[PDB]
Formats: sequence, C-alpha cells, structure tokens
Amino acid sequence: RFLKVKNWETDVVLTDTLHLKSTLETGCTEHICMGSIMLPTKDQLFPLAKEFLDQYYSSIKRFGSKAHMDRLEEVNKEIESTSTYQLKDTELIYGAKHAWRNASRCVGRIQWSKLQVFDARDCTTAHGMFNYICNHVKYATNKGNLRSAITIFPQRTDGKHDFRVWNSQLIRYAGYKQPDGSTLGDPANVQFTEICIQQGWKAPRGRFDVLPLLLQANGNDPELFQIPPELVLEVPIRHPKFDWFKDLGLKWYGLPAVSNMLLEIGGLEFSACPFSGWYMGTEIGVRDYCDNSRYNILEEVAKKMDLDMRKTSSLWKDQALVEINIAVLYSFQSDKVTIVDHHSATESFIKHMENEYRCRGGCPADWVWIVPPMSGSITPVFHQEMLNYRLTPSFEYQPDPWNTHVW
Amino acid sequence: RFLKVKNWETDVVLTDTLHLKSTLETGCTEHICMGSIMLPVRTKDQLFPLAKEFLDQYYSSIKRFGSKAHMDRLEEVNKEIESTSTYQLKDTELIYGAKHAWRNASRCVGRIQWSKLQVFDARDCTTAHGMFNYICNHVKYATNKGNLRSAITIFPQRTDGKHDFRVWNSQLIRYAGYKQPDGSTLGDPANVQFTEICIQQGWKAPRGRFDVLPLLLQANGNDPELFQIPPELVLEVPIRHPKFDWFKDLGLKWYGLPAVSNMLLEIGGLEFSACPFSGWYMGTEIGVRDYCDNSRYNILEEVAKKMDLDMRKTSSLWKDQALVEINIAVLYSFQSDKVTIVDHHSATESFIKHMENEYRCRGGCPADWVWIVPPMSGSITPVFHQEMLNYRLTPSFEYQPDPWNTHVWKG
Ligand code: HEM
Ligand code: HEM
Ligand SMILES: Cc1cc(N)nc(COc2cccc(CNCCc3cccc(F)c3)c2)c1
Ligand SMILES: Cc1cc(N)nc(COc2cccc(CNCCc3cccc(F)c3)c2)c1
Ligand SMILES: C[C@H](O)[C@H](O)[C@H]1CNc2nc(N)[nH]c(=O)c2N1
Ligand SMILES: C[C@H](O)[C@H](O)[C@H]1CNc2nc(N)[nH]c(=O)c2N1
Ligand SMILES: [Zn+2]
Repeated sequence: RFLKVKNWETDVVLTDTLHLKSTLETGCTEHICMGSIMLPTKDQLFPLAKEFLDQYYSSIKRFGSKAHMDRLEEVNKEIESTSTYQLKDTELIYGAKHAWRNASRCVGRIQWSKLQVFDARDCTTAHGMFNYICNHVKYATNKGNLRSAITIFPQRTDGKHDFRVWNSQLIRYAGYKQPDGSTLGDPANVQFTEICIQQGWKAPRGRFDVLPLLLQANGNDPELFQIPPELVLEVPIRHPKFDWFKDLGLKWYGLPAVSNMLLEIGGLEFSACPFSGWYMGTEIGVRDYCDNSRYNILEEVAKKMDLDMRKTSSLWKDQALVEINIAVLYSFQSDKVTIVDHHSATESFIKHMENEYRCRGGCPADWVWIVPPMSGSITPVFHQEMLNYRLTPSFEYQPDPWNTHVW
Repeated sequence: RFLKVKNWETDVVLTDTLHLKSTLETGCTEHICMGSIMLPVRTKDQLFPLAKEFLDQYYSSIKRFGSKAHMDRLEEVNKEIESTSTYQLKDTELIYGAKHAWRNASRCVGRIQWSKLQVFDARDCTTAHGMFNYICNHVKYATNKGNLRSAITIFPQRTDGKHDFRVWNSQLIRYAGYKQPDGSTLGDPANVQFTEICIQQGWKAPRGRFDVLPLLLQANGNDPELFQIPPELVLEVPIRHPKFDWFKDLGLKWYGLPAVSNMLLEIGGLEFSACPFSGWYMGTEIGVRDYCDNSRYNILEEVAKKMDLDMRKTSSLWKDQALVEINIAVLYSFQSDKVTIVDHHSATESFIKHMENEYRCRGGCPADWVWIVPPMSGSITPVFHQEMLNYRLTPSFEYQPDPWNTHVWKG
C-alpha cells in the first residue's frame, strides 16, 4: 500500500504514496496487465466537485478555512439549483495545470506549472473559436520561441451542446488515398482530410498541406477555417552533413498542439481544450518520418547514404533512423524553433519525477510511453521503475466527433 | 471472456482466450499498473491440485485426456504425494514442462524456438562435482562449435527447501567485475558482488577486464564449491567493426553462449531451483546493454571519441550514433566467426509471426511489452506497435533470491 520504485542504474529508491489518491481505474487486474494497450447527473457531480475543491484549497494552504467551506457550500448550492457549476478563474488555471501534471504518458511535465491558460468559456460560435485559436497559435509560437498554452472552450452541458475541435492537432498535414494505390501526404489523416473535402475544403493535394480547422460550437455543425499561413511556423529539414538531405523535400511544423482531448476538472468536462508545447525531436524524426503507417522515408534515406540494404543485420534502418533524427534537431535549432532531444527530455523527467516524489509523494508515469521510441536504454527513463495510475484533474480521450455528431 | 489486441501498424486484431487459464498474479490492480516494475517447502494441500492441473494440461497436449493412462497417472501421483509428500515427473512430463515454461515466458522474444529445446535430465545428480560435469556437457553441447543449440539442464527438485541444488552464478559464463580502491571498476560491474564471493571462497582472480568466472555449485543444500569451466569449452568472439579498423583496438570481446542459471522452473507444483538454460544472443543484449549501459562496460564515450563525433551537446545524437556502430560491430563479429546470433529486426519480426501463430493455435501468447521491445530503435521494430497481454501461465520460470542471502552455511 506504500509502494517503492527503484532506478536500476542509480539504485535511487522512491516511495510512492500519491497512488492512494488514485480515483479512476487502469484496465489492469491481478490476472492480466494491460500496460501496452493504447486505449483501455446531479449525483456524481458534488463528490467530484468536493474532491477537487478540497485539493485546491489544500494547495493554497486554506484547507478547512471559511473561504473553503463557503465555496464548498456555494458550489453545492449551484449544483442542486443549476445541475452544474462554474469554476473560478483561479480554480480553472489550477485544474488545467494539474491535468498536465497528472498526464502519466507525458515526458515533458517538468514544465507543468508554466502553462498559459486562455479562458475561452465566454465563446459562443465557431468563428469565435477560430479567433481564440489563432491567438493561441500566435502566442504559443512566439516567433519560434515556444510557450506552453491551453485554450478552454465552454464546458459540456446536457451533452447535446458540445464544443469540439474536430482536428486531432491544430496544425497537421493532409492525407489523400490515390488510385495510384498509395497514400500522398500524411496517412494518419486520410479520414479527417476526406471529412474536410466533404465539408468543402479545396485540397491542394500536396505532400504537406496544412489542414483547415473544423470547429464545432455549442453542438452546432462544424465549420471550416484556414489558419492564417503567416501563423503556421514550419521548418524545412536539412542535415548538417548530407547536402542531398534537403532534396528529400521534408518539412515539419514547429507547434505541437493536441486538440481532440477532453479535460475533466472537478467533474466538469471541457470537450474542446486544445493545448500546446514544443516538440521532442523523436516525435517527428522517429514516428512522423519513419513509422510504416506515416511518412515512411527510411528506405529513401538509407539509399542516399548507400548503405547495404541487403541484410537487416547491417543495421541500415537504425543508421538511417539516427541521421533523420539528427536532421530534425539540426533544422529546428538552425531556425531557432524550440525543440528538445530525447536525451535532454528524459533527463529532465527524471529530475521532475524526483521533485514530485519528494514534494507530492509520487508521480504517475507510463513507462511504455515515457521511454523514447529510439535509443531506449541509453536514456535514464529506461532504467527507471514507474507506477502508473490515474489522478484527476486529467486529460482523457474522447470519441472522434464525426462518429458521434447528430448532423 | 474474450480480449482483443490491435497492431497499430497493420490493423491486425487478435483475440485472446488463453488468459482465462492463468492462475498466478501480476502485481497490477484496477488502481495501479506495475507493468514496469522489475521484480513484482510446499504442502500436500496445494500440491495435488497443481499436479492435477499440470497433468491435465500434459495429457490434453498428447490427445489422451481422460484416458486410462491419464487417470492412472493422477492416481499414481495422488498416492505418491500422500505417502511421500512430493512426487517425481516422468521424463516426458519433465520435457514437456520445461518446453512450456519457455513457451509461457512472457518477457522472452525468442519463443519462436520454444519447441526445439534439448532437455538434459540431471535429476540423478548428487554432488557439486556431479553438477560440474553436467554443466560442462551442457555447455559443450549447446556451443556446438558456434552453431548454438538451445538446451536446459535440470537438477533435482526442491524437497524441504533445506536441501536445494543451486547454481550461484547468475549465468554459466560471465566476466568478473572487480571494484578498485579508486572507485572505478575493472571488468563487468554487474558481477562485482558475485566475484567477491568467488574470491572469498578461494578463486585466484586473474584480475583482467574479461575473466571468465568460475562456477560456484551447491548440491543437496551443502556449501557451494568452486570449479573452472574448461577454457576450451568457452567460445568467445573478439569484437571488430567492418569499416572501423580502430574498433578491434578497444580490446572488446564477448562469449557466444548466453546461459541463465539462477532461475527456478516450476512444473506441476514442483520446484527445480537449479535449471540452467541457454540459447543464442540477440545482438542488442551485448551491444546495447552489456557494452553501453552506464552501469556495465560503458564504452559509449570511447567509441564516439574515436568516431570523432560532436560530443559537446547531446543533440548531435553522438550517443545514438556510437550505439549503432557498436551494435553493427557485435553482429558483424559473431557472423564472421560463425557463432549464431540474431539481430533485433529479425528477432522481433519472428516473434510477431510466433505470437500470431500462438493466438491461432493456442488462444493467446502472454507478452511483456516493456521487455519484448528492444533497447534500441524501438519504434522501427514491429513489436513496438503491437499491443500485448501480459499474464502468468504455468509451467513457468521464476526469480528466486540470491543463494548468498539465504544459504545456511555449514562450514
Ligand atoms: C512542453 C513540451 C512538451 C513535451 C516535450 C511533451 C512531450 C510529450 C511526449 C513525447 C508525449 C508522448 C506521446 C506521443 O509520443 O505522441 C506526450 C504525451 C502527452 N502530453 Fe506532453 N509534452 C509537452 C507539453 C505538454 C502540454 C503543455 C500538455 C498539456 C497541458 C501535455 C499533455 C500531454 C498528454 C495528455 C499526453 C498523452 C496523451 C495520452 O494520454 O495518450 N504535454 N507529451
Ligand atoms: C533462442 C535464443 C533466445 C533469445 C534470442 C532469447 C531472447 C531473450 C531476450 C532478449 C530476453 C530479454 C531478457 C533481457 O534482455 O535480459 C529473454 C528473456 C527470457 N528468455 Fe529468452 N531467448 C532465447 C532462448 C531462451 C531459452 C532457451 C529460454 C529457456 C528455455 C528462455 C527463457 C527466457 C526467460 C525466462 C526470459 C525472461 C527473464 C525474466 O522474466 O525476467 N529464452 N529472452
Ligand atoms: C502538447 C504536446 C507537446 C509535445 N511535444 N508532444 C505532444 C504529444 O502528445 C499527444 C497527446 C495526445 C495524442 C497524441 C498522438 N499520439 C497517439 C494518440 C492516439 C491514441 C489512440 C489512437 C490513436 F490512433 C492515437 C500525442 C503534445
Ligand atoms: C536463454 C537466453 C537467451 C538469450 N538470448 N538471452 C537470455 C536473457 O534472458 C534472461 C533471463 C533471466 C535473467 C536475465 C538477466 N537479466 C534480467 C534479470 C534481472 C533482474 C533484476 C535486475 C537485473 F539487473 C536483471 C536474462 C536468455
Ligand atoms: C502498442 C503500444 O502501446 C503503442 O505502440 C505505443 C507504445 N509507446 C508509445 N509511446 C509514445 N510516446 N507514443 C506512442 O504513440 C506510443 N505507442
Ligand atoms: C525499470 C525497467 O522495468 C527495467 O529497466 C527493464 C525495462 N526493460 C527491459 N527489457 C529487457 N529486455 N531487459 C531488461 O533488463 C529490461 N529492464
Ligand atoms: Zn498493468
């Protein structure tokens, strides 16, 4: 019930107590571990609300004060009356920061307290969402000097009035299936790209076309907007040694901005809460560029390097993979767009894990996602035992809206 | 119940019913996943159910379930347990049980090979000298001049737990680690503690960077005894790189035969506390872990120096670059000397075929993703994108405490 985690490289042992405050379930049981699975009324609301406010007032050192009891009372009164409630700005900021702090799959949580929170709870239309989002992108991009931020649209009500950003990221490239048989652009995005075409977008049918936004306000049908081109910072990818590399025509965008998740604070559900930081290099180089299901460019690079592709045991893939990742980091650094490498990112998370054990009693972490997708065991997270559990406030997955939308 | 696992690269979806035959526990709950934790006398009472369940599994596999032979064997084991309190496995059951422990080893990426396992029955062994001889024969048979063959040797089972057979070495072949007064380590830092035990017991340590450790063998609960593996029995490979001629001058080598000697083999409630087994290496086990862990040989700096990589910032990926070069060297050397080795691409692709096949013919394949995924280039190997259910089946291999923590010394 009081759990220990060992780091097998440093022998440092930490004691986890925070896990007892765990509320949601994992997918696992005593009989079966589901660690590698990608996706495992008035009644319930007040307990959820109280649980939250209790932690909030405890965090500001006013646990059991009149202000505390007053708010508890106040919120209770509002739920009984309105069947929901509203968070104070302070509570909203705190909630959102803590959903980040609690995301057990995020290697970048050392940063969790520097989140700029944009309260867009007054937004009513999809045009308004477009305005808030452009402001978010522009603030976050900060001419390549990236700052973390989240924009929070209004909370879910009866659930027929949801705000949704239909894009999975604010900034993503299109994907088109061709008669050709193969896929042009980003294969991860074919379906959503078809929804954009079938809502009216005129696709340029390039390899790297920035998707338009599909914004849904107040449960209405979603609308298309294009992010001003001048707000979408992009980096052309060159290698610091291979002159030919830039001839591959690769670019990526600078701003990672997840837009399809659901933020739950104190029982309240914010179904549109796009949030952003800055990239860890491997996210682009390893996954975006080299995944079979993605841009899949390893063969093309190995070829240009003239490696023996005859046998897997020449490790031509591994070699091409590293060079692609050197190129990503190099291109971003050259243009002064913030980026972190996996060595530096994971070292940061180990320091952060340690701060959270000594300051909070632990840190939920999901090893499967924390350990980078290349060079695993030469980063310190690999040797680090982690405990995975769910705390609230949290970010959660929600069904793609096209599967849900009453048209 | 039916459980599904998706492959996110191929969209292949599999269905597992085998997890329903699981008994042992995971250490996870509905509130906490312990999937990345490294290490999460029996009585007549528990014994017969465990025996019966094993023998039902056995008798099904040979299509004799419910036969008279089946029933008489249950009868016979029942009796033996009641009067003698344990029981003896037949050779064929022993063989089946050891194959199955391997098959059920959820952290093993090499299970495609599970049915080709030479079983050596050393249950007539009585002394440490007897153990030595069995182990030498194992090592010589498994090595097979570089054309490695899987094998296991199985010494007598636990009785009162006061008479255990144990191999104190953690692998049969392993390099001495020596702690220096200055605080640095000579040889393999993983094996420092055990090297001290060997020295304390009378080994004359050559004190090099690559000294093959002597065996420390306990028979029948007696104090362990020391023996040297005949050097001519120990196949080693000097490590060179195909383009980098300076690689050989690093002075690296490694042994050909990976042979785990510190696990417990549980079959039908019986506990085989000495059961050394050996296979062949996946390159990354030597090239990533043994050479480049900071707690092991730790040769990354030195390799990247010689390659003259920009070592000022980690974002040049100098570590990653050197790691690949070392791993190429390891595979290249073993291939050049005709010592069996598999690369991590080939190994993980074979496992995915094995795993699918196991889903078709067996109803599942317990797998531990934290362990199956290789320690380099994770995401470009097909296992990375494979969802996997982890659970425990018997027969099984288990950890057991190091014998120096538990042995009652006689003197
Ligand atoms: C500041 C730089 C940041 C870095 C380097 C970073 C890093 C990452 C990485 C590498 C992942 C792995 C998932 C994948 O491979 O796609 C991840 C997951 C995640 N991060 Fe971050 N992160 C950052 C900022 C943020 C921010 C600002 C938030 C939210 C406020 C956030 C919330 C998440 C969540 C919710 C997940 C996982 C979603 C899930 O459960 O599957 N991160 N992060
Ligand atoms: C055929 C060659 C084999 C290869 C390439 C292979 C590969 C591996 C690798 C890479 C691991 C991960 C452990 C680590 O990285 O330290 C492993 C684990 C294991 N393998 Fe194998 N294996 C082979 C044969 C065998 C054999 C013959 C057995 C026994 C019959 C066996 C039983 C195990 C067990 C028990 C584990 C996991 C230890 C644990 O639970 O922590 N393997 N295998
Ligand atoms: C804010 C931020 C910064 C940064 N450097 N990296 C990130 C990456 O975080 C996320 C968060 C949510 C989702 C994703 C995309 N990754 C896989 C999600 C997923 C789940 C289930 C099914 C899928 F097809 C895909 C990535 C986020
Ligand atoms: C038979 C065989 C072939 C092959 N290629 N590789 C192996 C490696 O498998 C094992 C099996 C058991 C133990 C080990 C040693 N490493 C993990 C055990 C362990 C536990 C706790 C802490 C550690 F540092 C190490 C490795 C075994
Ligand atoms: C099957 C497995 O859960 C899946 O491939 C995971 C593994 N680890 C990951 N880790 C990160 N950071 N991102 C991912 O998308 C995945 N995919
Ligand atoms: C803490 C973590 O579980 C530990 O480092 C594990 C991770 N995965 C591993 N995977 C393999 N194959 N071998 C190992 O020793 C480890 N170590
Ligand atoms: Zn689990």
